[PDB]
Amino acid sequence: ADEVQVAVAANFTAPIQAIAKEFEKDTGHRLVAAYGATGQFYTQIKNGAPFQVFLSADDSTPAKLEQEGEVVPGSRFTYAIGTLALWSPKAGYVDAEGEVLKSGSFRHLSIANPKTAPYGLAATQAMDKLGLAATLGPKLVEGQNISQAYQFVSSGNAELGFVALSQIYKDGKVATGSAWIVPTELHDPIRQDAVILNKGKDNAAAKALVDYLKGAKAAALIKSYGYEL
Ligand SMILES: [N+]
Repeated sequence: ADEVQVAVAANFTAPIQAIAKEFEKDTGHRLVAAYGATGQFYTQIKNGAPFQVFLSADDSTPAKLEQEGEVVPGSRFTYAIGTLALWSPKAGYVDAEGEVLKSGSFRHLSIANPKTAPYGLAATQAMDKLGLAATLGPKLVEGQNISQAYQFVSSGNAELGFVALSQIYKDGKVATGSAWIVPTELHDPIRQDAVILNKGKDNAAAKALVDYLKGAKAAALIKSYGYEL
């Protein structure tokens, strides 16, 4: 039973580690994961990489690799859908329906740059749908990615941030601080897509992993880590 080398967006580290234990216990395939930012794997796969499967934190980068013939054509699918959360490390700062955001009664709001970060785009889409973009604009602090957006609500001076639910979840619930989980109607789906790389075209272990991700056991872990299927 061969191993499968997988490139995993760091957003998805904890779930793939849990999936890997079950995947190996149930199939004998050993899962060898590298973790990093989506763009780091994009540059590597373009330049030549050993992976047979790539789990992106977006859907545009797998699609670009397909357009470039660098991964198996037709292999792209959505393995997880991210969830956007309004979060503070302060207990009880964020009320259950997010009225703290909707009032505008706060000093700074941390977000990711929408041009490059899917969880940043979700935030700006939600603010636009609520009519809050212009009046909250002066309070925004923008980071390059969702990791920076989350860190700033902790080590920087923002009381609120639009973060990935997966950043604040443990064991199926928000682990610390306080959050408002943004309804799906307020933004486009935060699709996280996977592809099989040219190297994995005829690799049974690659196909087994990708289909395992589409199964019921994987779905249950994925939900508990803060995603939708
Ligand atoms: N929706």
